[PDB]
Amino acid sequence: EQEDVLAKELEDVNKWGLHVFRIAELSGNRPLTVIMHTIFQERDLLKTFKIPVDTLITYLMTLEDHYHADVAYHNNIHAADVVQSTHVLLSTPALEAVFTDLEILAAIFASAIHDVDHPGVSNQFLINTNSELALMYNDSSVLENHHLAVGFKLLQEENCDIFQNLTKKQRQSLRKMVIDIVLATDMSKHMNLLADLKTMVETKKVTSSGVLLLDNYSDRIQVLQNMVHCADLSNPTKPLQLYRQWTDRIMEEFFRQGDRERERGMEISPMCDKHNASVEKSQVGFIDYIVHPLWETWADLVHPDAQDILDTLEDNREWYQSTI
Amino acid sequence: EQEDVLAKELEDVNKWGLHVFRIAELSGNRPLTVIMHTIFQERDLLKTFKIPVDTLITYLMTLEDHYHADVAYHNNIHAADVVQSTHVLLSTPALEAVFTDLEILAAIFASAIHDVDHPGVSNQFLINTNSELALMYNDSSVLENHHLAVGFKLLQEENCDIFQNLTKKQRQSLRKMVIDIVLATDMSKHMNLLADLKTMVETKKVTSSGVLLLDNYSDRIQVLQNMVHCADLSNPTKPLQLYRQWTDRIMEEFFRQGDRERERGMEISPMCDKHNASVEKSQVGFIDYIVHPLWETWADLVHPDAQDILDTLEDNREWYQSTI
Ligand SMILES: CCOc1cc(/C=C2/C(=O)Oc3cc(O)ccc32)ccc1OC
Ligand SMILES: CCOc1cc(/C=C2\C(=O)Oc3cc(O)ccc32)ccc1OC
Ligand SMILES: [Mg+2]
Ligand SMILES: [Mg+2]
Ligand SMILES: [Zn+2]
Ligand SMILES: [Zn+2]
Repeated sequence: EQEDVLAKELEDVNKWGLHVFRIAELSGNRPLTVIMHTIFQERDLLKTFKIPVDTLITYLMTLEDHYHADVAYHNNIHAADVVQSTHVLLSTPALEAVFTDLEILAAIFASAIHDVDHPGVSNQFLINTNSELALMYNDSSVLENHHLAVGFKLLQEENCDIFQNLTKKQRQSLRKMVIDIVLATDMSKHMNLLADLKTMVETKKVTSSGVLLLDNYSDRIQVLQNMVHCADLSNPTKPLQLYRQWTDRIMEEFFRQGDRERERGMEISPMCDKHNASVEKSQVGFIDYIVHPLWETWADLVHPDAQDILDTLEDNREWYQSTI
Repeated sequence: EQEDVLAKELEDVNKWGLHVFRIAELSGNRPLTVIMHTIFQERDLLKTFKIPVDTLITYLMTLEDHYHADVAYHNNIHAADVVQSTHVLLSTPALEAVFTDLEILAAIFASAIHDVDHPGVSNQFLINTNSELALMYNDSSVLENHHLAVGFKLLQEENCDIFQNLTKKQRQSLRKMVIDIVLATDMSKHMNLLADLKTMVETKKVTSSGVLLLDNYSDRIQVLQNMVHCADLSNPTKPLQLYRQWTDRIMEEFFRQGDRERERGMEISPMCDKHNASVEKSQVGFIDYIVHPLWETWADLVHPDAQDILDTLEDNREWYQSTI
């Protein structure tokens, strides 16, 4: 029974290193729909926010349909992966729960739409090719603004408004939080985001029970920004067999961008030249300069709830280094 | 001939208080085209940037077409007025030889497109009514992002690329400057923009020729941002018979938005209720809390160049107050 094996894999929905590619395979290329549906049922969110299950499934299906099947990395599997990853980091003891049912709905919904309709090329490529997207969004977080616009737009399709029974004030607060979160997935925001995460760790305050003490929205949205950002950058922290599949996919997507750049005689973007790549050195550099500094700071913030995640990252870094 | 009178009126293009409304009538409702053309000729700009005169006229007419002839204030007359005001502010003695031809071109071009395709309603209205515009731009500088997208997009129409002979670095630099400037016209940026301008005035450096010293992009763009912002908020600084017609038009536009709001059961925005608005009191508050703090700070930046403009503003403030 297909549906039995799928049901069994989804029993790991609360675990880092959730088996996501087989869930993709077993669900008929519907990992975003089935993982979101599971997390919503797991979190009682359909009953809390009076979401008709058919409206939930209708939207998730349409949303998943607007992820490109022919994009190697930024597709529905990556969205499902970021959703489930955010789902875990929300339930860390040092934060669980400290985010209301609305900001939890925000981080999850934002994770689900955060790359929707991704064309498989970078903001810089879109800027350099005088794309309609870069023309629309004035070269600023072009992809991320588009992801938001599509993710919200699809709510207006027939029987897709999963927020229909939220109050108008809940809809507004949720909308702002989702926008704030998704716009923060733009990698050009990473350094300022991490600096602000570091500042917060230095002035950190917690319960004796352990729960982190955040008072104002400015700090709570910033933890949710860095959380989804961490989930977006969580591939090198997953078990190696998952990590290596993500590396294959992102390198395939980079390489095809470099193919489009070479056809047009454009400068080939970093890591995008399949005739001049070092996949392994790139992963080590990626970990050393982006992923580990971010996850070391996040681990401090939720100390010690992220130790196993951080441990896996450092094991994977050591392994990739050893392939050089 | 009607063109003899138009040409005579266009001899005032370097003067504060040019009668832009007469020029609007005398030009067959083409104040933006004729004023931009006059200014480009006055500043040597078609020669400096190899702009074909037919390309300039064609783009200007297409750009002017995309201002709404049905909107009382945010129409082509306002665009021409802001162009011409920015043109005058660029020529202030404290700024001679400061800005490059490309920066001057960026500021004037930004002024020309800065409100194109304005629907006559506020950002908050577009947000609150779930407009397609607010959906596209995620509730952030909705109008101002749209003005930019339309203004740049129209350069791609037939024989409309007035920048066709700029170098690649010139267009890239101009595009970024235009974006930075138009985004700064969003009133939600005003307080931070003004706070930055205050700081610049307090720490101001001049050259040995008494001219403002602008060391870097951040300071140069911020002066151009506030300059165009001042031109955008320059109505109360104009001779009273010009100011008063601007007040008639903005109140008309506000009231027509308030009608749309009062229909939908929405809370009518401040100053949009024709059955409960004080035109005179709103002008005094507008000057006291927005326009005068801005123009007094701009006057300090270029002191004493702008004393007559500041004097007129204070006289007009006096006059509106006297009618209460
Ligand atoms: C070596 C890169 O590896 C990955 C990058 C990414 C993503 C990136 C992206 O979208 O934009 C970047 C810009 C950068 O400077 C660095 C990384 C990224 C994901 C998985 C990877 O490996 C599994
Ligand atoms: C009492 C207000 O009077 C005026 C306002 C305005 C302008 C603006 C306004 O009310 O909101 C804005 C938001 C923006 O982003 C840019 C400009 C404006 C112009 C003339 C007036 O009177 C002659
Ligand atoms: Mg993304
Ligand atoms: Mg405007
Ligand atoms: Zn992503
Ligand atoms: Zn304006």
